[PDB]
Amino acid sequence: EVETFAFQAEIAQLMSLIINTFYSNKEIFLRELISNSSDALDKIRYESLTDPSKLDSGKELHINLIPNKQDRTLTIVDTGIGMTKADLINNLGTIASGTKAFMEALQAGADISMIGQFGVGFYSAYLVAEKVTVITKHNDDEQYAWESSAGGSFTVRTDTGEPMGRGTKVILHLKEDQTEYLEERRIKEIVKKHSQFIGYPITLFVE
Ligand SMILES: COc1cc(Cl)c(-c2nc(SCC(=O)N(C)C)nc3[nH]cc(C#N)c23)cc1OC
Repeated sequence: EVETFAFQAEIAQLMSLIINTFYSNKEIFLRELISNSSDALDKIRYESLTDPSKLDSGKELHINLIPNKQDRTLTIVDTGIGMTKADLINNLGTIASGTKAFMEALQAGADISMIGQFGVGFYSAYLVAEKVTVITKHNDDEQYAWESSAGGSFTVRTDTGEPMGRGTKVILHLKEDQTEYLEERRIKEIVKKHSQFIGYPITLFVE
């Protein structure tokens, strides 16, 4: 039922740097996740141009932000292109993106806020999350769950959870000390500051 993979060496090093570097400006993780969702939405919008039945799995292109204070989770959901199983394993840990360029940049005076220039911004989720779960559904495949609490490994399984139409869900199990990012005022503040021109509706769920 569950396959366990080692991250490629430089991805493991990147995650360790993100988890262990003292760096207080953590709110930047949201912008990076929201940009990755916007890109995934662009991709399905593009393909649906030449093949309209690609949206049989849902026409609405949007991003939802779902805080849950009981579970201590912040969930970013899109109806983007999604990923196949092979896409998931290839893009989320078995390959290196500006992974090397980012880590060399940090030693030449870049700072962690610049991670998105390097195409590895997804890993800034580890500034605020002790565990990340990615649930994804591509038109070409079944629904899969990737998961990692860092420490060098991740898992992939077929997802038995709620069948989504198509897209990706990023579930952040936040660290004990990072529950500010479940607060409605805080989330609105961050989206307004960093993601205010994203070209899809961003809906902040209430509790
Ligand atoms: C490890 O780096 C990534 C991780 C993920 Cl999960 C995604 C991603 N891909 C996808 S669909 C595939 C895609 O867009 N590729 C570029 C492969 N949708 C997403 N929605 C939120 C995302 C985030 N973070 C997300 C995209 C990433 O890099 C661009």
